Amino acid sequence: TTATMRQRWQAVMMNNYGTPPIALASGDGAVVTDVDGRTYIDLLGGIAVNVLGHRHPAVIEAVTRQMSTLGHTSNLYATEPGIALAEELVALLGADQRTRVFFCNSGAEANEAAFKLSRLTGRTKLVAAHDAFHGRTMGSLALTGQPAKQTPFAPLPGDVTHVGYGDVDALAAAVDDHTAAVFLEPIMGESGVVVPPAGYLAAARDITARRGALLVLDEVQTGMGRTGAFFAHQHDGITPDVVTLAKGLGGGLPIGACLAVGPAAELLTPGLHGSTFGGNPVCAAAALAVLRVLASDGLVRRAEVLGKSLRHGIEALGHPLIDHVRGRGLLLGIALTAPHAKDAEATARDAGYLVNAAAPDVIRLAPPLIIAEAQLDGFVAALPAILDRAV
Amino acid sequence: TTATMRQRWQAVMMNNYGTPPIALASGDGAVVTDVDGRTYIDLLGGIAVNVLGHRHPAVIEAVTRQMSTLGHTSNLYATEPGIALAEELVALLGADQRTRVFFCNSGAEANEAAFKLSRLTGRTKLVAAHDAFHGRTMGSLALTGQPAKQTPFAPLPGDVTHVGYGDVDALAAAVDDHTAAVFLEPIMGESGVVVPPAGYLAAARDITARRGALLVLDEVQTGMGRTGAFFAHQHDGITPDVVTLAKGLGGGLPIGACLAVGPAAELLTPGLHGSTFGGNPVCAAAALAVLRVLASDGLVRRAEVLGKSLRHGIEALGHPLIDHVRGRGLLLGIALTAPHAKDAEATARDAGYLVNAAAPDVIRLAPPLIIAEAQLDGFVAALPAILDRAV
Ligand SMILES: O=C(O)c1cc2ccccc2cc1O
Ligand SMILES: O=C(O)c1cc2ccccc2cc1O
Repeated sequence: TTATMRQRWQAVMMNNYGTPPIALASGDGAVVTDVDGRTYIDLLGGIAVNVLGHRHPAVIEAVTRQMSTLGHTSNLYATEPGIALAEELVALLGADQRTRVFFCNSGAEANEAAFKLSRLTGRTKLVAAHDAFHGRTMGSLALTGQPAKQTPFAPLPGDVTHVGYGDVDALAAAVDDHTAAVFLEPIMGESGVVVPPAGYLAAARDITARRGALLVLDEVQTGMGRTGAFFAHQHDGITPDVVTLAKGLGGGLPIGACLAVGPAAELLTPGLHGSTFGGNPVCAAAALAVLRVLASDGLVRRAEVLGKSLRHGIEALGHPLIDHVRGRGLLLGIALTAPHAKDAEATARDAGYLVNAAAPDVIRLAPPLIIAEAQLDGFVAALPAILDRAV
Repeated sequence: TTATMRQRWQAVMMNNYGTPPIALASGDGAVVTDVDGRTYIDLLGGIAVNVLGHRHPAVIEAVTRQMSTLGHTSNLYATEPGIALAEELVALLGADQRTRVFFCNSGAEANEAAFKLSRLTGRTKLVAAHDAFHGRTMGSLALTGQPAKQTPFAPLPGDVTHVGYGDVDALAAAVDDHTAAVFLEPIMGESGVVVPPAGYLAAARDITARRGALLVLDEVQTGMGRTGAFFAHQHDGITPDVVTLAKGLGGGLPIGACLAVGPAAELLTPGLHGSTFGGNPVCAAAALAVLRVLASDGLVRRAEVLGKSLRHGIEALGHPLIDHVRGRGLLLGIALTAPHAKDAEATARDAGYLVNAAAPDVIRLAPPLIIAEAQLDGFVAALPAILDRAV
């Protein structure tokens, strides 16, 4: 039962997450079932990870085949899946200069790799945005712009300056010839699906290039085609110096990547970085399968179409609790006129939908890219009652 | 072909590992096969990760079963495998106070969690050993005692003091009432399987206890039953405040853990730490299978028995290049009288064996716990010619 599972959790787990309110038993596609038999339509994807939902046959096949061929070896040895995955990610980025890949296990680790890259420029100053999220390890936590998550762990590694997200003048003023790198999410996810103004990413690219700073785009949450281009920054026609990926990269299997373009790709020399599990054949095979399905089923273009319709349906409700809808593709935020997002998360759960109160007044959606339009339509139809009950 | 695979590696991978000398295509048990069809007996286990070797049926079964049931959910939801794994790990530690578990993806992340735990004591000073290896992310790299690997990324998170490993009075002098934590490997793996003097870990436990500092034992490489006890520190009759695990924990699947005992288990409160993939059902299911097999097949005792026989066999060779063999169970270092370990790595490869030159004069072995006695016997018999060819 849910009570029994929660009691077991509380007896053994550290309390860094609190106690989960529901205990899940099974999942298939975009539908999960708790241990008491209740079903839920998953509009959150385990926080943007389950790009292909649960039990996707291509991921299952890839993992099973690879485990029956060759498992972990470490990077003392070259293995096919990681090399092929690196080739595919480089092709997807489409940079004009040579691009090189480092594999790791998580978004924090990918940003730690980028942090270490920035040190090799000879500069130690870094710029990120207030309310940005880049991970929880000591280096990535310094880049994260969330004082609540940071101050108990001070001092953090330096020297980071945080500026208002989307503020071109503030960014131009903070970046100078001592700035190693600027880290930006193309849409701030954890903060509440905060989309920057038109032209902001292009300004960031110009500012950084002019001052010799690396532009690092954290695509851990916005990548994997979620916004209707493989990398969200591709909507703005820029090429950053470094891109980080994780979350949906392995369709559920733990894997992250740091891609570096041009001179930044040559900064790491032998012995200067590594990760034991990085690039392992099983997780790389899963990620290769995810890329294959995204391509074969046209899921990147589909995410744009479904997200546009979803945004319009929510806006068409005219519900007084909804201030506006924001995001792109299948990363969407419902900004509320009053801080009832946590209550709306609960009432959505009662109605069988998994959503996220990303901020007191923002409901975040990040559904599997395989979600059916009917499931999105059903959520839109359920939303007025969900919101009425929240207040 | 090896040349084509290595050329593909060099075209796309960052150069932080150099270029691997061989490309592996398949593995089964303790035997791996390269792309040219050559077989090698794996005495390194992918750097102590493949505790059950490749294609172990219990791991394959657990992973395939869980993938066909429920994949990643995130820790917004309670799920069975992670809870059960935490329960099993707490039982194996056998501490007398309540122990709590945090899951992550890697050894670096496990030590980052411990690093952040130590911040919550109210102190910022940390002590580790010269030549210790604790990971490559910014926080874990500050603990790692390798200036050549740390200097390029300075400044690192503070305030860390390094002391000579095994030196009781040096540790006592460095630990004071401002020390948050001492980090120690029970045997220094990366440095060359450096075993501390008898009583040293117990002295570290006493020194930290008297000064109010946490004792953090990094069992990422020494754990998983490799030394003949589940945790290597259990040979010494102490209970640390924090234990970190990774590498072999998932039999190859990426997973790490931070266990904290007593008051240290309560430091992390809701929202203060997390990892998206941490505790996911698939990797936790693999780890549970590893624990089941270690117990059912008596592999922890087997590691002690085979380790003793292996050490005795190598020493019985009376080879002039071998100074001594050190370590415990199936973590062994062959310490040489001259710096030919790197050459011996290549000549061992020529003879069909994968070993590691951990230091210029130390060959490290960490074979799967399922390795055949005859596979070890063949290595010992081949070792004289391997060393003669190396010189
Ligand atoms: O994790 C590491 O730091 C690492 C470094 C290497 C350095 C040279 C070759 C292989 C390596 C494999 C690793 O996992
Ligand atoms: O990685 C995190 O920081 C994280 C924090 C949580 C905090 C509360 C509940 C669930 C959470 C899940 C996460 O992955």
